[PDB]
Amino acid sequence: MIEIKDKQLTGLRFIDLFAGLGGFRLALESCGAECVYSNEWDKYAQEVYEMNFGEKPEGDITQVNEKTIPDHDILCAGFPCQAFSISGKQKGFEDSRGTLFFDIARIVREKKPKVVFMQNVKNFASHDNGNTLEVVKNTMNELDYSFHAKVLNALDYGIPQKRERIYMICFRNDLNIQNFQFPKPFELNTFVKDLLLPDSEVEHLVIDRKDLVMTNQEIEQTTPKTVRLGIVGKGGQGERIYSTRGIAITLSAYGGGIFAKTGGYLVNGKTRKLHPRECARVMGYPDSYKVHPSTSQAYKQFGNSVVINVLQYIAYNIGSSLNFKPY
DNA sequence: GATAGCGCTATC
DNA sequence: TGATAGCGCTATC
Ligand SMILES: Nc1ncnc2c1ncn2[C@@H]1O[C@H](CSCC[C@H](N)C(=O)O)[C@@H](O)[C@H]1O
Repeated sequence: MIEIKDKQLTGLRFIDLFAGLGGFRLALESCGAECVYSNEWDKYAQEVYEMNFGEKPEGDITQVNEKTIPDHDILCAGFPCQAFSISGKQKGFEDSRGTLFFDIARIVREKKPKVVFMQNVKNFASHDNGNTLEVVKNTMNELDYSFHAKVLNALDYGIPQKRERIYMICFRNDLNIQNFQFPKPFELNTFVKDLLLPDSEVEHLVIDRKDLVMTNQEIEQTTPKTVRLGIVGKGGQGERIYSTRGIAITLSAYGGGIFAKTGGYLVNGKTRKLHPRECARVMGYPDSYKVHPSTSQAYKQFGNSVVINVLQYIAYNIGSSLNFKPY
């Protein structure tokens, strides 16, 4: 994550829904905001959240009374994506894990925060011909908020990961917020290699399969993209090896394959999957963040989390706009 | 719970 | 296309 001298969000309170690892909390708190409520129903996510914020989030949101939620100025929510990801069945709102957005909508109608900050995967924008993103837009417009939606790629904001995500920013209409903008991309000066751990600490992640077929020459120079060097098995998800010299592929929560959830990488002549800590780095988490003791649970948590750095630039810009009020 | 083979969709 | 990539799916122990 990035350092922030000017706390655009000082004095503002926020709710952390679908909290997971608390990526949103890290982002807003770095901007001066104050978390007043958090919600995450996964037992393991809860322990990590606690292991890092002292509190345990509240359970199943679909059964929490909105009227119970503390007053807040900014609602944060990176809701479920299984029902919309390019990697899933795309059942959308027909999938039980796909209606969570309306739970948010219910919270907003009740608490009417000054801003609504949401996040989800890229395929969300075009899912079902774009009708899902429209329901969200209208639903928010109908709640009387503006709808700023855009897809950003992490690799464009200082993080070496080809993770493309859609960010939806909504300001309550009564506030004439009209200068909001998404962060301008900037050249990438960091790559996978720069965030790796010493060999001695990842020796155990090294894999060596007879079906390892190297199909491409390691690259000399650093590029701001993913470069496939080889493959294992049929080359399906988690069986593709990339160059640490380029940027990392999109971490996942339920992914399988020998290099499950992180993908394979070529380091000093060896093929291995990323270490939980490296995933953290790949996601923008500060090394001072304590990861869950279960490596599998830890990869899953980072897998469906968010890139702190990106969140920061958006949060800082959210503050900027909210703060511009000339006479 | 942890592990890992997969198989289809979206993109240009 | 044809090649690449995806906060995924789910069977098995
Ligand atoms: N009914 C429900 N109540 C609370 N959390 C729920 C939920 N259904 C799904 N979730 C949670 O939705 C989260 C989506 S992933 C969001 C990750 C988060 N922004 C981060 O930075 O870590 C998951 O952690 C999942 O456990």
